[PDB]
Amino acid sequence: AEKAVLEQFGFPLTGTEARCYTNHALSYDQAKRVPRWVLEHISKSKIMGDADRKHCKFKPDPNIPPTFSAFNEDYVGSGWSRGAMAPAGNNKFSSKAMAETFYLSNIVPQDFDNNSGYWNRIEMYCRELTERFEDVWVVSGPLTLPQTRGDGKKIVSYQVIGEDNVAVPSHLYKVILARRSSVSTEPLALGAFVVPNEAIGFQPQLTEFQVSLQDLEKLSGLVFFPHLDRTSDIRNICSVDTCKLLDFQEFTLYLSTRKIEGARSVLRLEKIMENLKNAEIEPDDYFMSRYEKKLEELKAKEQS
Amino acid sequence: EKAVLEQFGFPLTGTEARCYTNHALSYDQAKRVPRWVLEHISKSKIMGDADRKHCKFKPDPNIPPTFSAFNEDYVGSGWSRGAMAPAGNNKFSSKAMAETFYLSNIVPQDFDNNSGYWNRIEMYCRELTERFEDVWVVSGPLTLPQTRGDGKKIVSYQVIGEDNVAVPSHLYKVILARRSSVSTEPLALGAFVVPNEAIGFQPQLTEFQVSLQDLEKLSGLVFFPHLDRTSDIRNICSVDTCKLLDFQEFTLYLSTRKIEGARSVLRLEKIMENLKNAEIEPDDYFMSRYEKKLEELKAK
DNA sequence: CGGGATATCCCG
DNA sequence: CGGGATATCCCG
DNA sequence: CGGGATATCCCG
DNA sequence: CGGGATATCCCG
Ligand SMILES: [Cl-]
Ligand SMILES: [Cl-]
Ligand SMILES: [Mg+2]
Ligand SMILES: [Mg+2]
Ligand SMILES: [Mg+2]
Repeated sequence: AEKAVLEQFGFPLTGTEARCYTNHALSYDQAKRVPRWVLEHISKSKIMGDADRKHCKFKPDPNIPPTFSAFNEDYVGSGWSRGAMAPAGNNKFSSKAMAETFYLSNIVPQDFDNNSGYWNRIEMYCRELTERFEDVWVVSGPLTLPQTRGDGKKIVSYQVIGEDNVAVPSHLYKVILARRSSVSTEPLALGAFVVPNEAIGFQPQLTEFQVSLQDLEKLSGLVFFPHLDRTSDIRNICSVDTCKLLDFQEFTLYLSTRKIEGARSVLRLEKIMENLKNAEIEPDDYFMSRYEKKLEELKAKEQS
Repeated sequence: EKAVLEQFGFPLTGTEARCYTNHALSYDQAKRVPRWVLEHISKSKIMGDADRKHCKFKPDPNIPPTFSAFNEDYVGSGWSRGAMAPAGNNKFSSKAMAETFYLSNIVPQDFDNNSGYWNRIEMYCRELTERFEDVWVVSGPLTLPQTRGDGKKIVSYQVIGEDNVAVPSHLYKVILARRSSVSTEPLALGAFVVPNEAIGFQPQLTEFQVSLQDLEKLSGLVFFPHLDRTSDIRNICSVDTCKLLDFQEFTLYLSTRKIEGARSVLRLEKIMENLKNAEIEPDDYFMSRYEKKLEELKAK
C-alpha cells in the first residue's frame, strides 16, 4: 500500500520501450536523440524488390514526441551525414519498410566516408550472408567510448549537433546472428563488431574490428538476443564464414555500374569509365552493356 | 511477421523501474549509475532509530554484476559515493536505509558538494515535511553539453574505475509537494540542476532552478507523468521559501552532531573552539550535550 | 547530516 | 600472500 | 549501394 | 515569411 503513494503520480518515463516497424524494431534514446539499438531480420526475398531510396525522404519519426525528436535542421550543415542503422537496401521488398528506415529514429550522425564506405561494405556483407544462411538477424547502434588521457584519466567526449543536441557517436556496433537453415541442426553463428565513426580504408579487414559479445554488452550496457542459450553451441561467424568485405576492385566496379543510371551527360558517363581505367579495373559484360545503352540514351538527349 | 524478428528476443536495456522499501529507481547499465530515483518523504519516515554508521556501500544484488558498479571503482578515484535517495530520509527503517547504500543509488559526487550544498538541499526537502503532508522527490545524474568559444557543443565527462562509472557534470532534483490529501490547494513543484562541484553559501537555491520542460529536454525523461500539466501547479519557491541553511545554522548543527563522536576532552574542546573562531554563538541544545559528553569523559 | 583513511587481524 | 572485516580516527 | 547541394515553385 | 514539394546536379 505504501507503494501506491510512491507511484501515485507515476514513475518517470525513460521512453526506451521497443518500437516496431514493418521490418525493423528499435529502442530510442530520448536524451541523445538517436536510436539505442535497431534490430532487423533479412532474408533472400527481402533484399529484392522495386522499392527505391530516391523515392524516400529523411524526416522525424511521427511516433516520437517532438521534444525528444531529431530534425533535419540538426543534421544539414553539421558536417555529419544521416546514418541509417537499419539499411534501406535491406527493404527493397516493401516501400513502406524502406520509408520507415528514413525516420530519424533510425538515424545517427555518421562520418560521410564511413557511411558510404566501410559501413556500407559491412551492410553489403550482411546481405551477402543471405546467400549462405536462410536467416540473418542484425542489431546496430551507436557508442560513445572513453579515451585515456596522458595523465591516466579516462574521459568520454562527444559532439552534439543542432539546436536539439543530437549526439555524435565515437563508434558504431553491429551484432550479426545467422541460422544456416530452419531444418539444419547446425549451430548458430554470431559476431559482434565495433567500428570507429570515421573514414576506414580498404586495408583493415572486418575481423580487426571484431569483439566478444560480452565485451560489447559491457560497453553498450545492453544484452543482445536474451532468449539465445549461451550454454548451447554458438560458433564464431568469422570462423564459419569469411567475414570478408568487398575489396577495392569489386566495390569500385559495383559503384561505377550503379552510377551509370544517374549519369546526366555523356561527359559524366565517360568520367565513370575514366575512373575505372585509372584504377586499372576491367569492366565486366554487365557494366559494358549498361554503359553503352546508357550512352545511347544520353546521346539522343543531346540531339533535342 | 514480427515473430521472426523477435525470435531470439529484443535487446535488453535494463531500464525498468526497480522498487525498494522506500524508493524506486531506474538503473543505467551503460554508465553504471541510476538514471532516476523516486522517493516519497513524510515526517514519520525521517524519524526513527536506523543508524547511518551500521550501513555499508555495496553492490546492489538485484543488478547483473556485468553492469554493476563496485567500491573498487570509487575508492581512490578522487570522487565520493553520493546517494540519490538520502539515508537521512529513512531513519524509520534500517532496511530502507541499507538499501540507499546499494551502489544502484550512488553516483560519483564531489566531496564538498555531497557533504555541503547537496546535503543542504536534502535537508530542505526534509524541512518541507513540516509544512506539507506529502513530498515526492526525483533525483539523478546529468552529463550536459558545454558550448566552446568556437561554437562547437561537446559532452565531456570522466569515467572512473575498471568498470568506467560515469562521473556526472550536474545533479538534478525535482520536488513535488501536496499540502494534504484533504486540502484543495494546488501542488507545489520545483526543478533544480546543480553542478557536480563545490558551491558554498553565496548562491541561493533559486539560482539553480529550471523549468521542468527544460530539465526533461536535458535529461530525456518525463517526470510525474500522471500529473496534469494543464492543471494549476505552483512554483514551490513562491509557495515555500527554497532557503537553504546558512553558514551559521549549518555549522552549528555539524558541531552539535560531532559531539557524539568525540573520544577525548581535547577533540571535544576543539569543537567548541572551532565554533568560537567562526564567531558562532552556541545554543542550549549544543551546550546541554557538551556537558554530558564532557562529564561522561570526566569519568573515564 | 554527508563522506573519508588507516592499523590490525583473520585465514582461504 | 592478499583481500576483507573491523575498530578507530578523521574531514566539511 | 550510401550520402550531399542548389534552384524554384506553391501558398497558408 | 517559411516549410514542403519537386527538379536538377553532384560526391564516394
Ligand atoms: Cl570508409
Ligand atoms: Cl558545497
Ligand atoms: Mg548508411
Ligand atoms: Mg554522375
Ligand atoms: Mg549525499
